[PDB]
Amino acid sequence: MEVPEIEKQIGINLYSTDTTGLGGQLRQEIEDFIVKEITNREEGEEGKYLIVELTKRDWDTHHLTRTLSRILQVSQKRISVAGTKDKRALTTQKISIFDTDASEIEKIHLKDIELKVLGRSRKSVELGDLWGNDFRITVRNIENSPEETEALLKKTTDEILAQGGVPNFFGIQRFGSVRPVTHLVGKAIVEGNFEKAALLYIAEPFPEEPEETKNARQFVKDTLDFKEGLKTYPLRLGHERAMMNHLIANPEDYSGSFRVLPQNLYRMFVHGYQSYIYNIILCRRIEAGIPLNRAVEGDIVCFRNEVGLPDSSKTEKVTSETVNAMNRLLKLGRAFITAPLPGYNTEFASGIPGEIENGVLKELGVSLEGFNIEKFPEMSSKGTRREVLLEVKPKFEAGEDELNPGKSKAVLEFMLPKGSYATTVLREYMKVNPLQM
Repeated sequence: MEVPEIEKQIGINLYSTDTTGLGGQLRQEIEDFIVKEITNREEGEEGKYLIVELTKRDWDTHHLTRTLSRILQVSQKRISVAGTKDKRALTTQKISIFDTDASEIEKIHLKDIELKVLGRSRKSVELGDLWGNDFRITVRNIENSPEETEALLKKTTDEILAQGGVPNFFGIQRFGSVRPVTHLVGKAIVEGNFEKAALLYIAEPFPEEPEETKNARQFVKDTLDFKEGLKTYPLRLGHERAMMNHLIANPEDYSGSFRVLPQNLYRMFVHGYQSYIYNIILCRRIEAGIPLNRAVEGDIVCFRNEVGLPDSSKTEKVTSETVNAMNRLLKLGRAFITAPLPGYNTEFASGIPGEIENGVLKELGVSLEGFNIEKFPEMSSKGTRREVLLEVKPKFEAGEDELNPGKSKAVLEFMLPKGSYATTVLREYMKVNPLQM
């Protein structure tokens, strides 16, 4: 088949499913993307925190909270969410509001916003206080008929249901906010180059950015005139600006140009390059014909940390004897085949899977001894071992779409746990450019 360069530039280069790309488009209509949160907490009747179910239509969370904070005259902090839902969509979620009574929110009537009291609690709603998110996505404008699409959906589903779900690939958005350069920067540092790792972040324009800022980076990218850059770069880019300043007093000090950014990107770059390698590996293994929900000799799995979450801490290695027991646990949801996120404390697997892992680090010319940045040790990671399959059991629904006469539409509704993304599920169903998505 065919995969966009955009996705091949970040390790991904195929599809666990051999079905045809459903194609089509998304977010054509606000209601075409419904996301309903699943809570993991309970509230009572007491507490200085009012808990409300927020339903918003085509609203940006920051904007909403900034609106409610003005109406209730409290700081933005007093209103928190468990997780930020998409603006262009119809989304429901739980939130908390400090020192506010039920009756007050019954008098607030904003456009495309619905507020419903759930109760009260002595505890605010912190990022993470939710189990998962129910989805109801709708793909429209497919070059197929309702009949040829429903059948196309059932096949894509079947393989999925059989393989256990969809690959746990690192989305194109994970490598960068608006510009996916993290992995590109983490690769230069490892190799030792700081002249490029710093420039790739300071400059290096992308077709996603406005031709204005796009021309600001392009400028210093071929002139290295950081003095001008600190004059053209919009204040919006604090990190890039902070770095150019360090380069005005300390010339050619690209090595320490990273000591201006907090612990955020500080380690995101290296983690990116890791996610990159991890993608490739996950593919090569999908090519080798070794499924993601079945163990083999020296496959290396993980177990849930007694919290219902797979952790790269306790990782038992499967052998020629425990193989029968390992696979038996997978179908019981107590183990998961994992893939390596290269570092300096990585434990390659053995057998066929071990060959794949070593075959990716080989062609890539990767060096485990390289994940120890000399200039920035704090920036050097030892590696981890993320799972491979992303549990998912979708339910499709095909048909004719009114908005696009002659074309068909698909209603994909499933659910994911906090930390996972819907694009990861959609890609196997639409198999289209991540930007056309």
